[PDB]
Amino acid sequence: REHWATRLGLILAMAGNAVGLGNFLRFPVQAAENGGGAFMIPYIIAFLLVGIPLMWIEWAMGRYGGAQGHGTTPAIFYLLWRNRFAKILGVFGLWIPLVVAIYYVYIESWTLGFAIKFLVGLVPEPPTDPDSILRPFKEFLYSYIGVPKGDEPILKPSLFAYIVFLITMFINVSILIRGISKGIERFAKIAMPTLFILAVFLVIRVFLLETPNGTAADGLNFLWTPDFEKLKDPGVWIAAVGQIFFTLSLGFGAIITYASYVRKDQDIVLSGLTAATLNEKAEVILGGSISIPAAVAFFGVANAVAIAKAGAFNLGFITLPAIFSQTAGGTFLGFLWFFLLFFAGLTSSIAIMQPMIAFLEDELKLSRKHAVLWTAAIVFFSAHLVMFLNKSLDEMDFWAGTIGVVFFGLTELIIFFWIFGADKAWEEINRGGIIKVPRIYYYVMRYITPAFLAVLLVVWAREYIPKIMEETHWTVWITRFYIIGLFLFLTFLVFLAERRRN
Ligand SMILES: C[N+](C)(C)CCOP(=O)(O)O
Ligand SMILES: CC(C)C[C@H](N)C(=O)O
Ligand code: NA
Ligand code: NA
Repeated sequence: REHWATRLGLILAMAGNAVGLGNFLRFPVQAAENGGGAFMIPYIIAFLLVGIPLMWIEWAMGRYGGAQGHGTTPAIFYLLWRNRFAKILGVFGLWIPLVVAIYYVYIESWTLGFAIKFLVGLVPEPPTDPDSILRPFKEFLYSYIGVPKGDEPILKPSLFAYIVFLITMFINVSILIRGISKGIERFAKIAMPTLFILAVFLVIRVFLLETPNGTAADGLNFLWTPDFEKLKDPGVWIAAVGQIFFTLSLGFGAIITYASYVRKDQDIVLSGLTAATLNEKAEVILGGSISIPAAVAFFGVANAVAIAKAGAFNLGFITLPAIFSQTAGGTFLGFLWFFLLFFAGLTSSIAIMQPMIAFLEDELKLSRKHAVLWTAAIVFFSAHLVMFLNKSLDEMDFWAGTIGVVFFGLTELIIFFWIFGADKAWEEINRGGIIKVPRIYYYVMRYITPAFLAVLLVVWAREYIPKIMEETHWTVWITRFYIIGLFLFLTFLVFLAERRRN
């Protein structure tokens, strides 16, 4: 089995897995919609009672399966629990990262195309009216991804966007095809430091933004000022947990797969804690200090919150660049922004394709080259659905990146810490650890976490079950049908692997 070359490389690889579009796009929006500081408390709690324990659990399962030559859940679940249904459940550790990868890589290609156009300097040129400043950039984005005028089911992506998507796929492939140590680790050691530097620079530049309408400092205060009136709002807790899952790459089967390449004897405790911590630093300190403080700086708090509620891509791809365009060297600043986004995105995407690749290698005994090329083929092909179908992206992000990750986190935790046994699991986690997990967490993993997740899922289901059946748009039914198809496909591949074993 292939292994990480150095501990540093491992850390930066995992951190590259975690740190991504979720930090600089999803987070600012989530925190803004949820009332700034009010969102932080639950967030932190969700980080302590969910993110950390599940992170350690996934590292442990990953290394455990890796020792035996298995980096994916279909096999690992079976090692931990002997059942066919364990394999069937294991299918989600493929389906989820694949589905998420499909749209994620596309958004990444967006960040790339924008990076290029802003570098070369082809951008809308604004003239004191907010709508006259934002409108050009809204039209810019809409022309890029081909957004319809009314609400219409069909998207018309520009040729440039498509070509850039091809290029992005090519970069992902060029990285993944060199393997764990050579392809992924090498790139991590560069992309990560680059990312941190760019992020710091942007944070500082943004912090200097002050106008008659407000300041970046106002945004920082808004984000860091506690509000206890929202603590009774379940939605805030749900959003916090969802964000924790998404940003730490939990429930995507990615962490597990990366961990399967960690040598049996190497420490997963301090490495894991370090990766998670790095992610949170990149999220709250970096991600939260860029978009929001700038928006608040120019338009004030209320307007910034309104913009955040407007959409996830509205703050990142429209508002921010429009704000930069009003400053000296704003185009170049926009470029830096989109380049940062692109590197974070890439470092995540490779991580979410790796599970499929690793299944093809381990279970079907395919060579790395073939596994990578076929994974790329599948992702690229499926991506046309997200490209040409309006609202498809949201559907995938919902079923896979929202519900699926929580369900799968609960499932993996239940299999590892309950069925496989709690003491054996604990010992497996602490084994080889440079430092040891605080005893209290044993009780957090076994009782608190699973209960919390179960409650969450119950609430969610309660709310969504009625809504699902009545939904008007056909695009979503097409998407659902297709991803169900993907699930059947993966299940079939698992069947084939199982048969090959015998
Ligand atoms: C009954 N079941 C389908 C849930 C489990 C069967 O697993 P197995 O005994 O065939 O391995
Ligand atoms: C799906 C995951 C790889 C996403 C990543 N953790 C992020 O924060 O963007
Ligand atoms: Na993240
Ligand atoms: Na990343």
